[PDB]
Amino acid sequence: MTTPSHLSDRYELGEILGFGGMSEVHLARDLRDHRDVAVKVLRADLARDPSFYLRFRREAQNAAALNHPAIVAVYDTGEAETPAGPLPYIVMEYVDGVTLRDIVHTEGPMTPKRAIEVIADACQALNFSHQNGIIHRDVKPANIMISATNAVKVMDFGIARAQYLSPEQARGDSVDARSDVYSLGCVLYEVLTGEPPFTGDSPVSVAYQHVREDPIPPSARHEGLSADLDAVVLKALAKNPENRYQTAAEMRADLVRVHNGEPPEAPKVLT
Ligand SMILES: Nc1ncnc2c1ncn2[C@@H]1O[C@H](COP(=O)(O)OP(=O)(O)OP(O)(O)=S)[C@@H](O)[C@H]1O
Repeated sequence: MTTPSHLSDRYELGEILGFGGMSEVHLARDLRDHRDVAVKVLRADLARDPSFYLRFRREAQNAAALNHPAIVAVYDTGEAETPAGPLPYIVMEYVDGVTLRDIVHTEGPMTPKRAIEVIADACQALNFSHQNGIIHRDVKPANIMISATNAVKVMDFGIARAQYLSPEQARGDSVDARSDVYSLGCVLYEVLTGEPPFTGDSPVSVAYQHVREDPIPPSARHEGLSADLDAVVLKALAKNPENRYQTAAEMRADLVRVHNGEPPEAPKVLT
């Protein structure tokens, strides 16, 4: 079962780049604009499943389109008619790079300074989104890439539908910029320690832990991590949104302090 060689007459597919729970991403040439793009398409094997067809249209295809250097731009969406059936797709900015999920998997924890740099840049992407009224809602290692020229790129903003969810998302409360802060804190935790804050035999077990259980401070999970870093990470991961960083920009400012070896403003954490 293949994905067609073309999507409309416009997009000529090249190499496969990646795949996920519901889609496959291909490098493509836009023949109209002479541009290499990434085309995300419903996976060829799941393509006959109505439940996935629906998810793809309602979720993947609804990624918000934002113009920022740290955000993967969304160019186009559509549906190709395939001998098998209608095949939905979304066209976006091509990133020659690797997701943070892959980096952690293949290389282990990032050095602390590199981790701070990467997450500080993610904060800029989130600030821009928030300033433009969009909550990301699904910040996770899989939604952040680093390019071959070391630029951070954040993707797949503003979609509806456990390792990275905020307590409020677990509870069905209001989700806001502070929920994105929390979830980015989880990512930061994971790139520093090599492990996410909470692991469980199920998503309900992980959700429970987000609501109810204190994360182990990063310096307890892994060597070379300071108490200043514990302080920043543990603030982003506060259960009560009022005790977290209130904005992505407030979080970034403490990251930049720690990068420059200045004390963060986050409450001290002792171990
Ligand atoms: N902008 C893009 N440029 C290059 N590669 C990309 C791009 N977007 C996605 N990829 C690659 O394609 C893979 C799959 O994309 P995802 O968005 O994770 O798939 P998905 O099935 O829509 O996601 P979920 O959240 O698993 S359902 C990623 O891990 C990347 O390797």
